[PDB]
Amino acid sequence: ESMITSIGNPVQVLKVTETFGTWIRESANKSDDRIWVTEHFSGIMVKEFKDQPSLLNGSYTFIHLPYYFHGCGHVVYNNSLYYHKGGSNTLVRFEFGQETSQTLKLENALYFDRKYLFANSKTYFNLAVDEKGLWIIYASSVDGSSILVAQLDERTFSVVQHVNTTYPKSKAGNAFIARGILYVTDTKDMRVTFAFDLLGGKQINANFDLRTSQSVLAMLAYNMRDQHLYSWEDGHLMLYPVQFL
Ligand SMILES: *[C@@H]1O[C@H](CO)[C@@H](O)[C@H](O)[C@H]1NC(C)=O
Ligand SMILES: *[C@@H]1O[C@H](CO)[C@@H](O)[C@H](O)[C@H]1NC(C)=O
Ligand SMILES: *[C@@H]1O[C@H](CO)[C@@H](O)[C@H](O)[C@H]1NC(C)=O
Ligand SMILES: [Ca+2]
Ligand SMILES: [Ca+2]
Ligand code: NA
Ligand code: NA
Ligand code: NA
Ligand code: NA
Repeated sequence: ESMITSIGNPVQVLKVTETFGTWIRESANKSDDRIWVTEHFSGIMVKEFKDQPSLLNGSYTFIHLPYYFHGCGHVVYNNSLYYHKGGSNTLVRFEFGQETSQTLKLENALYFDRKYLFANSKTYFNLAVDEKGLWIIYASSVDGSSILVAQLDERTFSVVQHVNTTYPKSKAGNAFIARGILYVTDTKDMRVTFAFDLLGGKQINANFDLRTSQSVLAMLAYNMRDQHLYSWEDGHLMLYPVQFL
């Protein structure tokens, strides 16, 4: 029903020295100013910034996680961080307020040995939230290739539908999900060249430009709160507008 037709010019919010990382805002209807950051491909700490002025000021508080993260594909939904427990096929839900956590295993997902979903960012699992669901993008350990998406029930942190896109990870740079549609970039992370209607179970044509920069892309995520794409590009924290049709 609602497909992206183009991506606007990016805004640079901050530049830092860490080539790879993520920056994340709350996605739910909450009026939350906080920004969460991780750096590098593994660790057990998150930097919490009160708001965007604090981000620009370098003023944060460390959050110690219950399990090490891997990668740059985490997401925040309803005051919980959803992330990949490094070296396992386990995803973690960590509630920021109560500091409790729950775990979910995806048994037929690649998760080690550099058999990545997105090689460009060493991503095994890309967690995402949009208007239509809470999602995990991953790659099949049955065939070593196919991009799969799990639809979760947020109330039980469990999978309710497994979607096989049939698209080979070798052709994917990165991806995001918006209004129920998976969008996958080319291997250079410059254009979106594949899309899939997740709940309808079918591929849909998509071919549109994403960005002109060639800097390495660590993270790419749609936030339904503001309908922007958030990215981390060679240490540059960027936001892009998106145009729907
Ligand atoms: C922003 O950074 C400057 C540089 O040290 C500092 O003086 C100022 O207090 C910071 N703003 C805060 C902490 O709100
Ligand atoms: C969010 O979390 C709160 C507290 O854990 C809970 O009451 C609520 O049902 C959750 N979901 C939404 C959509 O707020
Ligand atoms: C997904 O589809 C591919 C291509 O048809 C197939 O090889 C694979 O077994 C399917 N399921 C999984 C979990 O990969
Ligand atoms: Ca491989
Ligand atoms: Ca190859
Ligand atoms: Na930082
Ligand atoms: Na381009
Ligand atoms: Na690139
Ligand atoms: Na992504």
